[PDB]
Amino acid sequence: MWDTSKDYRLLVAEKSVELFIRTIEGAKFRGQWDKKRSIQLAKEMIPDIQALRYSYIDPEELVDTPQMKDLKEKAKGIIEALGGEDWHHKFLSQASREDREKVEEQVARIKFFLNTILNLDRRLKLGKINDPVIAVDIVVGEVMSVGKHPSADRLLVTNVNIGERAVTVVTNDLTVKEGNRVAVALLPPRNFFGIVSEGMFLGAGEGVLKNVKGEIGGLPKGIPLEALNETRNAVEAFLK
Repeated sequence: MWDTSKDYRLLVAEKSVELFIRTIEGAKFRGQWDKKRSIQLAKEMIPDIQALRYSYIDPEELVDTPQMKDLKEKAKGIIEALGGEDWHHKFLSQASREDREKVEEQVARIKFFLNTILNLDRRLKLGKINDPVIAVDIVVGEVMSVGKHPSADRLLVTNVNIGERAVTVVTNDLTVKEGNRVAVALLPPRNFFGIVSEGMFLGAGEGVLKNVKGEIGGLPKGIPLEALNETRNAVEAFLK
């Protein structure tokens, strides 16, 4: 039997809803987005996820459940509540001053949650594998630009093309460069002193993997197992 109650993919899903609700709560009530509906729809996801967690059904079979269908519908409904497919530019527009940093963090967290829910089925499709590493999406990116962190000595800020999305990624590997092919783990965002980081590069002791195989936005190929450790640790830290 599969212990769905311990499944990292579902635990990350449940925790991402909590993250979303907290994020939205801390967000400004405005007339141009529906804060209450956003929160209500996210709360309605919880019984779906709990039902999956306590089903004890094989993860491949969770994909085609009414609960999974309902979760995706609720995520689409939230996107509409937030202002539609371009909600992420509307939020950021309420920003200008220091408003930018607070809103960038909010937007990053919402993106992490939406993608956690909308692509949960792809992760469950991987089957009877319980590994924190497959509870988040890891995708091939190409580094577009790099620069020293404005206020942290041993930190590098990068912009990475991951296909349908560009992400800012902060790394401690100061040798990452434009044109590097990297694997980005789409972990909960972290705000490095005003620079909001939307994932973490795969790497191990020797630094970031800079010649990752695969198409942009696709699953990385030939990743050394040692390069998964930090990502596992990050997922575990998120869960608590």
